[PDB]
Amino acid sequence: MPMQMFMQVYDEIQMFLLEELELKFDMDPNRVRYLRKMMDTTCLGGKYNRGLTVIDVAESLLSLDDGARRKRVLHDACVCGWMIEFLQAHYLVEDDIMDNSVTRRGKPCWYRHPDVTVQCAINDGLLLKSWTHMMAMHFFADRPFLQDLLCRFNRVDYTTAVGQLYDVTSMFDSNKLDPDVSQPTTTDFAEFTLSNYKRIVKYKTAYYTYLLPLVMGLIVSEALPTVDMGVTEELAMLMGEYFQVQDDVMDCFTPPERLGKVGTDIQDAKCSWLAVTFLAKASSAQVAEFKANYGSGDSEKVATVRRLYEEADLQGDYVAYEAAVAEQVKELIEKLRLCSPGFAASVETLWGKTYKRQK
Amino acid sequence: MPMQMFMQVYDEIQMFLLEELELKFDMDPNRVRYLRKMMDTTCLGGKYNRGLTVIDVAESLLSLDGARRKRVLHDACVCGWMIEFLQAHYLVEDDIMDNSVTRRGKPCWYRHPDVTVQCAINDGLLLKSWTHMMAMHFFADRPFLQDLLCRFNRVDYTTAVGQLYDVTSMFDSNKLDPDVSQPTTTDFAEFTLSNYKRIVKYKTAYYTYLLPLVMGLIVSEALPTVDMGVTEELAMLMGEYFQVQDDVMDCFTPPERLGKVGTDIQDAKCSWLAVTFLAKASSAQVAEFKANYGSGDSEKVATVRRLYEEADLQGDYVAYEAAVAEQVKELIEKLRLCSPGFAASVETLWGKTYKRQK
Ligand SMILES: CCCCOc1ccc[n+](CC(P(=O)(O)O)P(=O)(O)O)c1
Ligand SMILES: CCCCOc1ccc[n+](CC(P(=O)(O)O)P(=O)(O)O)c1
Ligand SMILES: [Mg+2]
Ligand SMILES: [Mg+2]
Ligand SMILES: [Mg+2]
Ligand SMILES: [Mg+2]
Ligand SMILES: [Mg+2]
Ligand SMILES: [Mg+2]
Repeated sequence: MPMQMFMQVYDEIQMFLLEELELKFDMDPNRVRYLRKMMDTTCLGGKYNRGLTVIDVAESLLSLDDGARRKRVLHDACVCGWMIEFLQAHYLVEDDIMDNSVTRRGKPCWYRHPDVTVQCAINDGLLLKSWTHMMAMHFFADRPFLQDLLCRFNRVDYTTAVGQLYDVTSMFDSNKLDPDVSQPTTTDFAEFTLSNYKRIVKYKTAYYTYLLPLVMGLIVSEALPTVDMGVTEELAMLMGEYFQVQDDVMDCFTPPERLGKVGTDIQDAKCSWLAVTFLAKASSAQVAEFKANYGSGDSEKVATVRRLYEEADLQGDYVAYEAAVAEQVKELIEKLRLCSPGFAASVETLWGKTYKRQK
Repeated sequence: MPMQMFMQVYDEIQMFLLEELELKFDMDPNRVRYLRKMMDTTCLGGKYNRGLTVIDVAESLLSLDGARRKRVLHDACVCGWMIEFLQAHYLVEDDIMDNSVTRRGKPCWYRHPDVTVQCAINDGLLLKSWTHMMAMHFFADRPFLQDLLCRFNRVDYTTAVGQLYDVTSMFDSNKLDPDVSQPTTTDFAEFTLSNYKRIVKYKTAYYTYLLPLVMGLIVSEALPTVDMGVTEELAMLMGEYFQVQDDVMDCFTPPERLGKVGTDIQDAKCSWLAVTFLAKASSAQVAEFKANYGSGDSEKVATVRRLYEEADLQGDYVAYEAAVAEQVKELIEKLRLCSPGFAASVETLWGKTYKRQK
């Protein structure tokens, strides 16, 4: 049922976008055809956690009628859902390029498709982002909440690109960060700290993945101030950090077939949860062998890093991590429940889709 | 004068953005420094015609206290920087898409020794996001914010649509299929003036000509006073001519004057020169073009250039330029009737465009 509606609104949105292109942007059938495939490939095939969370929060805050309100709020919630899913699609298109990934959701990355050049793919990503603004303006033209909705969406979007900068520069000595001078990947790994890890993940993931679906659900249902926002943000940040930790762990240990995408973290010398957690507790010997093997495409070097992780009991650390998180989450959810029972339930439901995801 | 204050608002915007990053986004001094340099390198060193136009339109319209003049002109500077940052964003990504080497006498952003191509794509995105951040900050309390951001975003989308038209213009559109690789076009049957005019209207005309005019009008609280049909006609015309000029210069202007290395021939681009040549060429000439276009090879590039010079493209260009100046004049007069001050600012814009040696 939630999926049923969400996919009707996908049709509505696509229809509005591609037709507008044909009618007002002189677009030929072939390019409308290209863009329809692009849109389907890039936006569809995920679990839609972000999109569906907007619907669920809206519905939960509805009680605060001929049903006309319900029709309206839930349809606005579906559109906001797609705004975040299209924002996500944009990020993944560009991120697969930045990360030199090969596949995504069991398909080749968009930029890796035979008839998609890297240059078009960059622009297709840009198109994805612009469609978020185009759909909002079409559907929310007459809504009092439009300006606030767009202000917040835009803030989070900026936040996410700021986090991406943290991610993409995390393997380079920041003191030597300088446009005019080339610099290799870090050799001492001095900045692969848990502190620098939490900052990357808070900004690149937590805001758009957890805070924004919640905020949008609250905006469309006109209930944003009914909620302790300090507690709501604590929750989003924590759940968002945990989600990315899971993403990192899965990159290394989850078989590609379940994962859908091949893991690039070790080869990209990424500042992952695994690397920072290993380096903090490792012996000098272990640090040496890590440094000898990280950040190379070589297959046995990557298999050494995996053994080192297993030998250092990182799966054990993860279990302990997960348990600390779940306890914090539970405590914050009850704090929410006191004056926002409906919302706390939608947050519980979001947690259900996150906690111990086999994904 | 307009230049001095425009640069004063730049420092104000820069200080707001970088300070916000340190205070609210947990940014370290090292990355702030990288971002300051990025912002300077990508946003400064051009002519600022887009930005300066907003100020000039704003000033031309403040009749049709003195704190209002200070506020309207400050608002016009911020809008100017919005379009300049939007442009910076475009040029960062465009240089990557186009495989360009220099821009404004320096390496393109993504060619800087300490800029990875991956970071460059993202820096481009930061550039776009800064347009929104600056508007939200300076115009928070301004009744025109929603309308401003709506038109801004629409022009932004229009431009990315034109970029698609540009980047897919050398591929047979009948065989556009994500699942199947295709080489560049070999018959060039889609290199038409028609197809050319569409690329150019969308990729350049809207953000380069219409957006600065619109923004100047918005901050002047004077948008409904002008004929928008006529204003758009001018913008599209002025915008097409500007791009034609950009195309010609790519091929015939010494890099030193331009600041950049021409990639149009190499990238098999649907340039004004290409479509204009192909439309008038003999079959023998078309053949020579076909064997020489879209290749990095030095001598093939210089074959294409000679083919252009021999086909009197420079006469075609003079004639087109004349026809444009003719259509432009008439539209400005029509605009001058009900909107005298706006027409003047449009005429000043045309002055910065007509026969530019840029
Ligand atoms: C312009 C902002 C782009 C933000 O991109 C992101 C943010 C968060 C997550 N991802 C995709 C992740 P994925 O590639 O799916 O493993 P990762 O590259 O972070 O591991 C991409
Ligand atoms: C996402 C939209 C990107 C638009 O990029 C553009 C649009 C218009 C002009 N330019 C730069 C031009 P330039 O590279 O300066 O000669 P060109 O690449 O069109 O020849 C770049
Ligand atoms: Mg990735
Ligand atoms: Mg990434
Ligand atoms: Mg990952
Ligand atoms: Mg270019
Ligand atoms: Mg280009
Ligand atoms: Mg050019």
